[PDB]
This record gives sequence, structure tokens and C-alpha cells, in this order.
Amino acid sequence: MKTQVAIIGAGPSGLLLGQLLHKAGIDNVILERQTPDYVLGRIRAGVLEQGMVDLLREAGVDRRMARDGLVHEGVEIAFAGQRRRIDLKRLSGGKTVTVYGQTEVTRDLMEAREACGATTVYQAAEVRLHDLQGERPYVTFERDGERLRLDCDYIAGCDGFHGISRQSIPAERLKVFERVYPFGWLGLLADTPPVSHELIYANHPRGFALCSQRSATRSRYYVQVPLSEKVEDWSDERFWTELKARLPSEVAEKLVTGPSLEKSIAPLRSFVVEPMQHGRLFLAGDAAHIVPPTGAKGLNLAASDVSTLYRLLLKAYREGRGELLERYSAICLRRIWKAERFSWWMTSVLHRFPDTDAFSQRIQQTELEYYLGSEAGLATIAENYVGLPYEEIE
Amino acid sequence: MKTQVAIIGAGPSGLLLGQLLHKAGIDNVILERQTPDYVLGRIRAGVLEQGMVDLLREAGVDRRMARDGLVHEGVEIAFAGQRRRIDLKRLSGGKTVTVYGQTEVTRDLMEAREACGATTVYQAAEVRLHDLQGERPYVTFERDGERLRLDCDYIAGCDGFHGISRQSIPAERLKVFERVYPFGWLGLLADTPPVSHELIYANHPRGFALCSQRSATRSRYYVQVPLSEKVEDWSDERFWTELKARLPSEVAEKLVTGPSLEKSIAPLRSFVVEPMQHGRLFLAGDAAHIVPPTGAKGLNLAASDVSTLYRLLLKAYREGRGELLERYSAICLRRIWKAERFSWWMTSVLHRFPDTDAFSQRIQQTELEYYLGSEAGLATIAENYVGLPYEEIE
Ligand SMILES: Cc1cc2nc3c(=O)[nH]c(=O)nc-3n(C[C@H](O)[C@H](O)[C@H](O)COP(=O)(O)OP(=O)(O)OC[C@H]3O[C@@H](n4cnc5c(N)ncnc54)[C@H](O)[C@@H]3O)c2cc1C
Ligand SMILES: Cc1cc2nc3c(=O)[nH]c(=O)nc-3n(C[C@H](O)[C@H](O)[C@H](O)COP(=O)(O)OP(=O)(O)OC[C@H]3O[C@@H](n4cnc5c(N)ncnc54)[C@H](O)[C@@H]3O)c2cc1C
Ligand SMILES: O=C(O)c1ccc(O)cc1O
Ligand SMILES: O=C(O)c1ccc(O)cc1O
Repeated sequence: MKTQVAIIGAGPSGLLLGQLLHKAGIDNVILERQTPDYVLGRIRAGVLEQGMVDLLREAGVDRRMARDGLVHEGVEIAFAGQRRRIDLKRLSGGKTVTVYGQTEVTRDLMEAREACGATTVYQAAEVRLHDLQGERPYVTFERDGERLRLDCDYIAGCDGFHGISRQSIPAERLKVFERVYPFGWLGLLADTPPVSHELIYANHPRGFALCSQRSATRSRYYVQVPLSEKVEDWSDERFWTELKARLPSEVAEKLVTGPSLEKSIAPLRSFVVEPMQHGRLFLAGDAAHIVPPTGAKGLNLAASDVSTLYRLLLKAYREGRGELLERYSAICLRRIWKAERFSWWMTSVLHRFPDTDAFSQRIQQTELEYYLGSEAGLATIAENYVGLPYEEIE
Repeated sequence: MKTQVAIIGAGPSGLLLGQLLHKAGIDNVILERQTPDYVLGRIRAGVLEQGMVDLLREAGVDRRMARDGLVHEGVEIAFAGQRRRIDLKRLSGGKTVTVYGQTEVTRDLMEAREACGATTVYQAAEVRLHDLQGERPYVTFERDGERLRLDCDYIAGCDGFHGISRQSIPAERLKVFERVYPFGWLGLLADTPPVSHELIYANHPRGFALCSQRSATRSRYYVQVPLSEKVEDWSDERFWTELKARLPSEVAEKLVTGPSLEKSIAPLRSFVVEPMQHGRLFLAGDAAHIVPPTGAKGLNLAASDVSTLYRLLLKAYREGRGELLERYSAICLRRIWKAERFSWWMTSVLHRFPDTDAFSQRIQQTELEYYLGSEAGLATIAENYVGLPYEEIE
């Protein structure tokens, strides 16, 4: 079996890269461990930066998003009784963010890939990577007991945090940066009207709470929860009572609750590897870095990594400028570190940490008061929230 | 002995409050433990916000400052080889800061107080405060062996961090917030031309360094130093070699060194007490809060506390609105907490901390890169650096 670009993983990263490449005439094959049904069962993210919205349009997979996605011009932050709205549009110079679920984006891409007939192998077991520094790297995998080999020019590791691609680079070539937080988020998807037209991040003494949405009739809520909690200890009833306790009264009063469609606990973490490539292997998305979901940068960093990789592969194939691929990491990392700093900052001011002394609590409260009450403070949040500009390469 | 306002301490706070009050017709007596010579030997701070510059003018003690002080429109931050200038004037909407030493301000006030004949008792030993909640509080002290009593209406505790006034409030009425940093600043005063027309804060891998000044022929430099260091372990020669090692080469190359006039180590700390008053006693300056010197807010918070206390005492005496004095703490604390947050922030991004893991070092470097390269980021530093607006009271 032979292709130009082998893509490990059929999540947002792999599918988006694959569609962009296909549309440009660059053959690519995607290998996925799971079934399409399993991939479609993941709920996850719901906020898209303008940059990712444009990338989807460029990949020609935006009809459903332009119809069902909700454009948001502001977000609210609630702390100490008050609610402060950050006008993203005004403060960022006119940029907005789009709420359209990660599940929906994935379904749209899977649908577009099937229609075009590009190759996708689901249930590709025991995927292994070889000859990464050769002129001809290859991938071996198993489809129903028999071991097959796939030859290619390049390999894009879009296999997420637990993927095989990052594990295939000699550990000595990689520098890891990581921070584990002492809490996770318990999320709940409900077929109920959202409590607000815009998102609400809430810093409350009992912990963080977030009111989000997927459409006019589907809501998504999250509450900060200790690492020790098991999802089976949280009945729907317990969740609503707790969400309500963390929100301002005028918001909790008008909350329409209902049974959960999905409920899960995701732990918070920061992780970056440098470089993000080795020979003919390039990491993209969760395979290369993780951010706590507080700034909604996860799916968005995957998109920029992909936008950068795709434009560099295009130069390599169409223009014969294969040497530009050496710049991938440098380019991606500048954006990744700023998104990591923003996500770290949002996380530290909105959540309640266990070992907190009095001085730090007061500093946390003051950060909010300063950033939310100063025009310059609001602009730092806003420009970071809509997404800093993608670099153009060279 | 009888007066209207008893003032404990003849540092910047007490003298400024005393001059303002005297000029308005409100009698006040200042009690100081040390001699005038001892007070004048302290070097300390050198940066004044516009607010403090206006307060000095209002107190009529600005002739020398208007002549010898240097107005600065920007400051530089050096990190990772580069130097970035923050245009304070442009970014703050036209505000600047004035470099005029704390020693000079103190000398100017002491001179003005002597000329007007207001009462100042130096070497007032064993000062004690009594009947703080009565209608008539009083102060007792010792002048050459004999114990004297001073009756008054109000007492202003302007006695610094180790003063007796904060110690005189029942510990149970006070809430303390404090953070001790694992380093101090080794400062050096030299009769040499400063290396730059503007200040330079430097984040270097060996530690923080700061290039400041007092005039066109007098310089002040500081280097971050461990808590374990003794000043006698730092010869002038050792200091210059170390300063030079922490600065960018084009700056170190042109540094004019020379023997020290003064050299001392000051440890870094944050401290706030709430409330800042008890009965007829009001705390002002270092007696109520401490900030690390990184943001130069120490002497500046003393000035705002004083400006607030003076305007409230004026209302009380001239207008009979004695009830407004209950608002002192609330008003002062809003400004103190924002200055504390700023000083904490400056401190954490410019200094090298001992227990730092890789992720944090990268986050520290990114904070600098973001704040120094974004117009909104630069504006947060600038507005905070020139000094947030004084509240007008009511
Ligand atoms: C559990 C979890 C919860 C999240 N929750 C949120 C959230 O609530 N909000 C938010 O803002 N962000 C959240 N995120 C982040 C956001 O969803 C991710 O950044 C985004 O999914 C990244 O996309 P990706 O394509 O890089 O990886 P993924 O979506 O993880 O997809 C990678 C794919 O590779 C496949 N794969 C793995 N190993 C192999 C292999 N060995 N061979 C072949 N295929 C393989 C996997 O099956 C998977 O399909 C969450 C992420 C995770 C892991
Ligand atoms: C050692 C030190 C170094 C500093 N270095 C810097 C620096 O390098 N840069 C910078 O930006 N800021 C620095 N600061 C901070 C800045 O100088 C202070 O915030 C400023 O001096 C506060 O003024 P104040 O009037 O409140 O107190 P102070 O200047 O401390 O004066 C209070 C006065 O009260 C007197 N007193 C004390 N106890 C009694 C008593 N029991 N009875 C009567 N009188 C008493 C003291 O003798 C003293 O004269 C420094 C402060 C200190 C303590
Ligand atoms: O899923 C969401 O809708 C959501 C929204 C904002 C964010 O920060 C993280 C999230 O998971
Ligand atoms: O003394 C100074 O000149 C000086 C300047 C700036 C600052 O942050 C702290 C300082 O002590």
C-alpha cells in the first residue's frame, strides 16, 4: 500500500488535515484505532476561534456550521456576586468566536471524507512507525489479524495524547513541560434550553462552574470537581443542585434542568513537547500538547498546527520547497506557548485551589477585579479569547 | 501637652501628613524615635507617581523637586537578550513618573516643617498609645528620662513596619495577609553617571538586576540576592562584576563603575492588614502594608493613604463630618490591593525563583513575551506603573 501523507488518527486534527490535503491534490491515508461510532460518541469542546472557522470553510466543510453554529460576541465572568460581560467584538477589534460542537465538526469532516472517497482505515490495530529518518518512512498495522504495510513520504501524528506517534520519537530528542492541576471538570450535556445567550464562567467559593451550550435546545455545564471523584457518585440531581449553588441567584432561578445525555469527568493538565517533529514525522494537536479547557484552546491549537502543517506540505509538494518543513515546530510553538499561558491564567483565576493561603485568595480576587474593570485588562482577555493571529509562514 | 492630631513617626508618611494638616490649619505634633540624622541616612525609594508629585506641590514642598527631579516617559525591560521599552506616556494617556529620591523628599519636608515651626519631638522614647476608643485618646513617651503625656483627638500611625501603632490594635480585630519571598535586593548607591537615561529592569538567568538613578551624576543599582547573603560578603568589586554579568552586553560595556556611597540588602515581602484603623487610630504607609520594591509602590501607597487621611480629617475638622472617617480603610484598601497585585506580578516575572520547574520557567518567559509585545499588554503595565487614579472620597 502506498500514499503521500500517512495520517495517524481520525479525530478533528487528522480529518481536517486530510481534507485540506485531499482538496489540494495531495494523497493521504488516515489510520484510526477505533470505529467511526466510537469517535462520534466523544462530546468534548464547543468553542471555535475565527481562525478555525475559516479553516473549515477552506476545507469546504462549513455548510452545516454556517447554519447551526452560534456566533458569540461576548462571554460573562461571575465572581463575588457580580457578573461582568467582556465584549469580545468591541475589545478585539471585531473578532468573535463560534459555538459549534466538536462532535458536529467531526461528523461534518467524516461525511466530507467519505463523499470524496479518500482512504480511511478504521480499526487499524497495533499501528507502528518505522524509518522515520529515512527517505521512505512506513507504517505497519493490523486489519483483522493480517499485518499490512503502508509506504509514504511523511507521517502526521494526529493520534492524541495517548497516541503512538509521540512515543515513537527517541525520548532523548524531546523536552517535556507539564503541570498537573489538583482538580477535574465534571461535564453534563442536557437536551434543555441554555440558561444564557452567552457563556458564563463562574468563580464561586465552592469551586468553578461554567454554563455553556450547543444549540438553542441543548446545554453543556461543568463544575470543578476533586481528582478523587467518580462519575457514578454524581446523579443528575446532585449535579443540578451543585451547579445552582455555584451560580448567581438570578441565573440559578431561571435554569431549566433535565436528565443528562452524557456525563463525564475530564482532568485538567498542561503539556508541551519541544520539538514537535522528528525526521519525517510531525505531531499535531493533542499528540504534541494539552491545555486545561478553561480557555477553550485545545481544539483550536489542533486547528492551527494543522493549518501550519498543511501549508508547509503544500509548499513541499507543489513547489519542491521541502526544506521549509524544518520550520514547523518553531512556528507552531510560538502560538502554543501563548495559548498555554492564557489557559494557565484563566485556570488560575477561575478555580479554587486546595492549599490556598489568605494572601493568594485576595490576589485571585484582585486579578479579577483589575482585569475585568480596566479597558486594557479586558482587551488582554478578549484578544486572547478570540484567538491570537495565525502566523503566515516563511 | 495637647494637640489635634498626634502623628507617630517622621518618615515620608508622617511628615507629609503633618505638612498638609499644618497648612490647612489643623494642629499636629509628630513623635519620632530616632534623630533627624538617622532618618536622613536612609536611601530607599526613588520613583514618584504623578499623584505623589501633586501631593508635594499641594503641601508646598516642591521647589527642589521641580528643579532636580527627572521626569521619565518610559522604562525598559530586558529579558533573553532583548530590550523592550514601554512608553509610559503614550500608553497611559500622557502620565509619567518622577525620579527624585526618598531621602530628598524627606529632607524637603523636614526643612519645610522646621520653617513653619510645627512641633516635632525627636528621640521620643517608648511611645505608647492609650484610650484609642475613648473620646480623648492620648500618647505617652519619654524625652530624656521623664515621662510626658500628649492629649489629642486622633492619632495617625505613620511609624512603619516595626512601629508601635499596629501593635496597639487588639490582634483579634486585625486580619493579616502576607507573603515572604525567598530573596532580597542588594542595593548600591554610587556617585557615577547612570548607564541609561531611563530605568532598566532585567530578568537574567543569574537573577534580577535593576539600573536606576538619582540624578545625572548619581546612580542606584540592585541585584537579586539569596536570603542567606550578608552585605559584608559583597565588595564593590564583586557587585559590579555581578551587575555586569546580568545586563545585556551593549549596556554592561558602557557602565561607569565606582566606589559605593551606600550598600544594603532589603528583603522582599507583601503584607496587608484589614482594617487599617481602630477607634481614633489610623494606620498609614508601611505601618499598614508592605510591597516588594519591584513596582516602586511602597512610598507611593504611603502618599495615597496620607492624601486620603488628610482629606477625611479636613472634612471632620472644617465641616464637622467626623463620620466620614469610618470610610478610611475601605477607600485605602481598594488601591492597596491593586498596587499589591501589580507588585506581585512584576516580582514574579522579573525574578528567578529557586524551586522552579521547567513549565513555570517557560510560562515566565511567555508572560514577558506576551505583555511586552501586545498593545493591550503594554497598557496594563503602563497604567499600573504610572499609578492608578486616586479615589475622590464620599
Ligand atoms: C477526554 C478529553 C476531554 C476533553 N474535554 C474537553 C472539553 O470539555 N472542552 C474543551 O474545550 N476541550 C476538551 N478537550 C480537548 C479537545 O477535545 C482536544 O484538544 C481535541 O479533541 C484534539 O484533537 P486531536 O485530533 O488532536 O485528538 P483526538 O480528538 O484525541 O483524536 C485523536 C485520535 O487518534 C486516535 N488514536 C489514538 N491512538 C491511536 C493509534 N495508536 N493508532 C491509530 N489511531 C489512534 C484516537 O482514537 C482518536 O480518534 C478534551 C480532550 C480529551 C482527551
Ligand atoms: C529597609 C527598607 C528598605 C526599602 N527599600 C526600598 C527600596 O529600595 N525601594 C523602594 O521602592 N522602596 C523601598 N522601601 C519602601 C519605602 O521606602 C517605604 O514604603 C517608605 O519608607 C514608607 O514610609 P513610611 O513613612 O510609611 O515609613 P518609614 O519610612 O519606615 O518611616 C516610619 C518612621 O517611624 C519611626 N518609628 C518607628 N517606630 C517608632 C516608634 N515606636 N515611635 C516613634 N517613631 C517610630 C521610624 O524611626 C521611622 O522614622 C524600603 C523600606 C524599608 C523598611
Ligand atoms: O464545551 C464547552 O462548550 C466549553 C465551553 C468553553 C470552554 O472554555 C470549555 C468548554 O468545554
Ligand atoms: O531606588 C530606585 O531607584 C528604585 C527604582 C525602581 C524600583 O522599582 C525600585 C527602586 O528602589
